[PDB]
Amino acid sequence: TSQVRQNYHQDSEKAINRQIRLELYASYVYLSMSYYFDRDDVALKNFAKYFLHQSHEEREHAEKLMKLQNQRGGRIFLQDIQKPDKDDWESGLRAMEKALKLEKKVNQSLLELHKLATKKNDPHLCDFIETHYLNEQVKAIKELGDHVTNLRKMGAPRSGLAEYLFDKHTLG
Amino acid sequence: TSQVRQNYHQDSEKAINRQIRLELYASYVYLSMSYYFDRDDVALKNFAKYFLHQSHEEREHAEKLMKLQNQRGGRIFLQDIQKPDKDDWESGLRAMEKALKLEKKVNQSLLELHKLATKKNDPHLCDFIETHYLNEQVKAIKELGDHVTNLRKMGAPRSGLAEYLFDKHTLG
Amino acid sequence: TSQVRQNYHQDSEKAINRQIRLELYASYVYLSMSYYFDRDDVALKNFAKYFLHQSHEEREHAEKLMKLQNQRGGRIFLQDIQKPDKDDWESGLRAMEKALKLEKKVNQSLLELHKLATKKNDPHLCDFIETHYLNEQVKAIKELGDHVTNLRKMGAPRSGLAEYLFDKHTLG
Amino acid sequence: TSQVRQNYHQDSEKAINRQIRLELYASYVYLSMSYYFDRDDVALKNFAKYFLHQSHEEREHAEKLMKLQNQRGGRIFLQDIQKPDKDDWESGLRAMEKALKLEKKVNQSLLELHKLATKKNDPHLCDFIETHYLNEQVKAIKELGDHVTNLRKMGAPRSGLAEYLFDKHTLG
Ligand SMILES: [Fe+3]
Ligand SMILES: [Fe+3]
Ligand SMILES: [Fe+3]
Ligand SMILES: [Fe+3]
Repeated sequence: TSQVRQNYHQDSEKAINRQIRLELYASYVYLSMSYYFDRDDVALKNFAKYFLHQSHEEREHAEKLMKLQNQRGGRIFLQDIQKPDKDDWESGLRAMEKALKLEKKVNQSLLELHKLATKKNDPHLCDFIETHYLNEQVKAIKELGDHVTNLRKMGAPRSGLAEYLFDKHTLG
Repeated sequence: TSQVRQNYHQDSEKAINRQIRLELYASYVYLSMSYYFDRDDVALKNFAKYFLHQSHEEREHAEKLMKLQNQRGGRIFLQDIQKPDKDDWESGLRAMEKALKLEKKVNQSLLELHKLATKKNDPHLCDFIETHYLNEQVKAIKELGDHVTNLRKMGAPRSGLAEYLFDKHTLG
Repeated sequence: TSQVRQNYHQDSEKAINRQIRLELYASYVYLSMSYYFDRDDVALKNFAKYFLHQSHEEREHAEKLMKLQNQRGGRIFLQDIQKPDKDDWESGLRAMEKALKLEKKVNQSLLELHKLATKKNDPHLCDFIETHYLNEQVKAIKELGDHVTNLRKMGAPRSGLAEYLFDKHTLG
Repeated sequence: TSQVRQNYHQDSEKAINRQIRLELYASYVYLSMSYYFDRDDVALKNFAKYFLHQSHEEREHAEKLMKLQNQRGGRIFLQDIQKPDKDDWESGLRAMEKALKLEKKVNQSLLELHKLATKKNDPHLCDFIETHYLNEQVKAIKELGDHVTNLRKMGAPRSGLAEYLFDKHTLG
């Protein structure tokens, strides 16, 4: 047992390791999406910039969980980071829809992790998830839904003019 | 009954007065530790300054609980502050080990207080403990673990050179 | 065929996708190394910061290859990022030795990629590798050699004092 | 023989004079495109500015080769600069397509020049072409590809708004 460990359940420790993997997976998906928009046959520089920003943010989400693991005296165990489900993300609209799906899946995992922290009477871990992750997820999901709504209303993905103008005026 | 009092259990009010006592006791332990390092036959000026800083922090912890008691309309009952376990703290490593033990003791008390607040459905007191106390304890405990590890690996307490160089390069 | 594609061999396009994977793997190795030094029972804060900096650098190496692939009109295919060889990196000296081995592995891959670019008479890809990668690897390898030498000469890994003082005076 | 001449093949010297002529030709094509967009019946001022910038850039490309010829002790022979293929470039999209074709033609000449310098074991001339020309061409080709993709996806040339909005939001 780590000299620092106190009120830290082994189940919570294993769950935090799985959350670190999910955050690194989310970073990877956003990295894939970013460079799709950098393609010469897609060429939406602000979609590329937006998703690269998201990719770097997911890496910081992972690093903060790795810090928490060591803070509580847990031990980090890393697994392969799986490739994203798509190589070609089709359109700005379809990428935003897939990003919204991703953020809701990450959110579901955080809520399962909170339920487990609640069941193991770990208020420090409850506070950590609430303070640093749950509202970040709500804001992310709201923002992506807003993006999806505007792109659909403007006539995306059939209107290449819609994706062009959204890229300039919302993401730029 | 105080005109402000709302959703505040007698048991929670009592538990806060016990916490105030423990925070003052912790302030007193770190004060004794500080001036042990100020002895001409110990003479580790940065260990002394480290533990005096910790002493002042514990007094601020006590004051914020006293403020909380009056915010909630509870009544402060102060008790004798027990003298520390040791007069002579033996070494840098032994003082850091006792500080780690002290911080886990205070953390255990905060976790029992949070369990009580949760049982009495006092979300304001739960938030207060989580926001102001629980991550402060985790950080304190991780830092003291880090310090114990480094001193042990350097060859303390048998190396007077180890504690000298740790005083200069880590606490300095 | 991409409208931009000119003098870019399928074999070079494939080799760039393998290089992107290796750069991401190297980022993942250095991330695991970083948080090993962040453990309460290792507690070498400058080793931790050193390896996290190296992790962020490898991610930037990957991104510039992804940009290159799209510049040349190749298509990015991402793969699973393999977990690092070790969960526990044992010591400062052992992590630096593994980092030196990692950097020579990445360097070997870049030299094989340059051999391919030379065979396919791709001067743009040759220049890209030489300008952005090959002297970065030589400098990384010389620096890690220097660090291994100093730690060995100081008495690591058996001196906890050696790794402590190297953390303070070289990585600090 | 020039007192400065060293490792400079007569074939290389002649190829440099041919490259000077092509760079001057490129400057002329861009000048022609620029003032097409300045017409009262075309009136796309940011298309006009973009192509004039490209014209001045190509003049710089020609002057750096003329400096190189003299640095190596070769002798400049200038020839008639051929008029561009068109007086009327028809549209923003069609001008960007012809510009993409031009940059690929200039890039091919530079790759043939590099092949000759390689065959003549002229590393100074290889480095000159790689450092100053090859990545400039890759960047120019990627940019024009991106521009062509955007104008196409916006609905150029059937869409009335597309060229107008691209001139404002991309080239402005
Ligand atoms: Fe995240
Ligand atoms: Fe306290
Ligand atoms: Fe690298
Ligand atoms: Fe040119």
